[PDB]
Amino acid sequence: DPSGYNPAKNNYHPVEDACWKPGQKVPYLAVARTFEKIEEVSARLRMVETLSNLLRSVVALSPPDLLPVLYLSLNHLGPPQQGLALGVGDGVLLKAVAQATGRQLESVRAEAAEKGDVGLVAENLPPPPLTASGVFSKFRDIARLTGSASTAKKIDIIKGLFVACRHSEARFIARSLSGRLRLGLAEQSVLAALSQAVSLTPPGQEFPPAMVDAGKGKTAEARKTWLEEQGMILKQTFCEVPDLDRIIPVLLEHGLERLPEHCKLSPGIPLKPMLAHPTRGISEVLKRFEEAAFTCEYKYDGQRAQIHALEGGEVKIFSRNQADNTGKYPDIISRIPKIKLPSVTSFILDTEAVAWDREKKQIQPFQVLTTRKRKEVDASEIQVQVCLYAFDLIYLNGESLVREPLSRRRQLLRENFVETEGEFVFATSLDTKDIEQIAEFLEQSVKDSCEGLMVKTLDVDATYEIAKRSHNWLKLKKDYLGVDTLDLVVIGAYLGRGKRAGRYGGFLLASYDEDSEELQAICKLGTGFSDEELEEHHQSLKALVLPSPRPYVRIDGAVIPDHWLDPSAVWEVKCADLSLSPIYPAARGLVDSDKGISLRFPRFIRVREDKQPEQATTSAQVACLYRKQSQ
DNA sequence: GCTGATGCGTG
DNA sequence: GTCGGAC
DNA sequence: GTCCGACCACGCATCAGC
Repeated sequence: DPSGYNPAKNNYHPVEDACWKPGQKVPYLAVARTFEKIEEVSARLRMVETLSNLLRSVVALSPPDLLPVLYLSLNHLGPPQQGLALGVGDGVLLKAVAQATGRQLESVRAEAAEKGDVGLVAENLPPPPLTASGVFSKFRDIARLTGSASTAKKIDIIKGLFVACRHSEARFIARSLSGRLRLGLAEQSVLAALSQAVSLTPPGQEFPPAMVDAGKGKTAEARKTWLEEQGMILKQTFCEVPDLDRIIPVLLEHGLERLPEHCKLSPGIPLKPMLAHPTRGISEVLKRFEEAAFTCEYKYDGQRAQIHALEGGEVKIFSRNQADNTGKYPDIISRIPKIKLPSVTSFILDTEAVAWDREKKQIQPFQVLTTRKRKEVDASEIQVQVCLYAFDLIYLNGESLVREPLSRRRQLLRENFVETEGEFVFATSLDTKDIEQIAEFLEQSVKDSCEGLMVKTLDVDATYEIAKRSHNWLKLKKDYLGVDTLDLVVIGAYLGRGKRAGRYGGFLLASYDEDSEELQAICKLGTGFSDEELEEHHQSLKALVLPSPRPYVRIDGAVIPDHWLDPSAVWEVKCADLSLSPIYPAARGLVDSDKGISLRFPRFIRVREDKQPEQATTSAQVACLYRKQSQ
């Protein structure tokens, strides 16, 4: 009986403690019971072992079901470059639930709003039981439905799943479709559970499997270092080929030990890019990179593009999340020969695409780049020009450059590539350790329309290895310094979801329009406060609940706050930039004729108890802050 | 054919 | 993206 | 420090209802 399946028992036997026969399809309730045990604990070490127990039973009994179970656990549909997306949201999901329970959509919509979890409403004649691969095929079938009346087709599949659901199957299918599994376990823990599973229970054994638990004849210290060494092999190879459709086949057959010899970095597949960590200032940069030679480069405000050119001329462009953006940039595919030297037969660039004005010969804000069509095969109809800015090289002429230091990759990029000014240029850099020089570079960055400075080491720990440290690069932006702040008034709250059910999740802020004597909604706020401050906010603003909004509050199309608050609390909010808002009324008409101003990356700092709603940041001040920026 | 609502995907 | 929490 | 999931603004692309 799969209802009693407990993949969290001590001395879990992969074969006996299972809930399906060998050769049979993995039941979804097995996966559902595993998710339940994962969300009932809080330690990742406990989550990983619980998931690996299921993975061991799968690899030992039903090998072909390994990929669906992994993708179901990851709440994904396939490789990122495929681009499959459910297209199902809350409304479609709630509507599909309402058809399964016969309740009015308002009753189902009110339940999920107060509970913060749609899966609870879904769980609150018998078809055959749901299978793991069968449910995964239904998810992919939903994602392929396009064209008119496709939504009604999606609802029938979702309705069909909820009819064949048993116990917690309705809660997790609803959470999966909602894109909010709330599992506490994601890509890092999934890979750890997979490496532990195939090392404890090796794949490819004739049933009954001869080996099930290789940690038996080894001390706990050896078992720990053995699992962590094996897990690192899976990490780095997945960081070079983040594609389970290509790793799991090789792994199930050639083993994890020989995996790197086959799943290898080649031009054409998107690899995991290098990320950055925020630093409070140059003092933190010299402290973290002490006795280490680092280089400073501008942090361009745009879209990271990973250009692959295979041996043969085929050029492919991927985003930072391995999403295929070839058709989005036909202007880059023609520019390829004008950048590479004749000695360049295959390469992988790490560039930052930014909007470029062909007339003024200057950079344009990130908002102008987002106005670019994503399926614009018409190369002549491109209106917003883009200038590339390479800052790293990972592949060159059939060779992988991951194990090389950044100083070596810099010399190879700066030599085999030419700067066609206005179209391709090396990122502005400066190699120094003087605080005065780094300060002028960061100030010139904001002067040259940039977000700040990137700090990367040149030799020590300067490898492009994600599995080692995923944030070896350092982020030095102006809003981190100090050097934003805006003092805004709260006008309403929003109900919380997930880890915020029963509390306040989002808040609606407003500035003061002196010439109109009205509060104008400026942005929303949902981060920067601690759980203790959130309780103080939910307690202080408790007595200020209003049934209807005040007549001097103007939110325009902003999401109507679920709780209209009396205007009496002033908060200090920090942002990265002032944006021209197509949705908010703050300072509308002061800069643009019909667009207000909102905040980019808002965050909470402190509650200004000294100030009162009249003594807040004016929309005129907000308009001046936006104009003072280097547009 | 249009439009508002919305899903997705960045950053 | 920015942020805090739990480990 | 790591991993995860709360949360933000905003653009294109899509589709039900008209």
